[PDB]
Amino acid sequence: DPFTKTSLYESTLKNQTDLLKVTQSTVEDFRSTNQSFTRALEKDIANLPYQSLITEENIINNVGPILKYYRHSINALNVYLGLNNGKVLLSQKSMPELRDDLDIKTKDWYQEALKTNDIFVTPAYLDTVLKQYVITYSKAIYKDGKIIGVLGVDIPSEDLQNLVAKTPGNTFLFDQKNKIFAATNKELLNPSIDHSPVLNAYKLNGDNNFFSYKLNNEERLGACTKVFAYTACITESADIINK
Ligand SMILES: CCC[C@@H](C)[C@H](N)C(=O)O
Ligand SMILES: [Cl-]
Ligand SMILES: [Cl-]
Ligand code: NA
Ligand code: NA
Repeated sequence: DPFTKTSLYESTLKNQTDLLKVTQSTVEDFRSTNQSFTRALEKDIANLPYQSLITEENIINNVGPILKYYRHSINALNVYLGLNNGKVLLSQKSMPELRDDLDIKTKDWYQEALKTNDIFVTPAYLDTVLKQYVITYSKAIYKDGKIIGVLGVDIPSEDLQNLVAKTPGNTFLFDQKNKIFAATNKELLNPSIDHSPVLNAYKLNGDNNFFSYKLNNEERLGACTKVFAYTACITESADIINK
């Protein structure tokens, strides 16, 4: 009876929408926690007197400890300050030392921090030295208008993937390239799975707009929404409305 099917459809829409929100929140809160951390670090570095910031030895001795304590406080992989001479002061998981081999002026985290007055957030990428996938938060630090260097903080992208996977619902994230990035059902991360149906249904319907689509000639229901450069989706079987 249409009345019954409408009731089930309105219920499941609300539910699935709510769960999609949870996944959206997860991504937002991950980012903002890392941003706040980075901002606080910026502030403590810029607070130092110039004298502590204007020689490399002073950077080592005065900024290094700050990098280290901050790194430990959140269990970041790397926390670092890149200088215009190409050297980096690096605090890494497993005192901080100056490194001259990290080709920083070719790195987006460095370049892009100098082109915005905000924190820059990279797509996930393979960390040069630790060979883990990371998301980097970078920020050009200025003390009274004078550039000191570019701060970077590397957080394992697995941390976000794990958070998303724990969420209720069959929710998942695509990265900026529409490749699968995280999922509650680990099987979805098969790079051979085609997601065209879901992605085409999202493109037709827009953010947070519930839709029908087919899998193996069965009916499924879902929704997606943009969250920063990610696309977050939920889908379920339409058996809840049909049977
Ligand atoms: C070993 C620190 C690497 C940092 C500077 C950064 N993750 C990069 O790959 O450029
Ligand atoms: Cl993020
Ligand atoms: Cl952002
Ligand atoms: Na958080
Ligand atoms: Na991305």
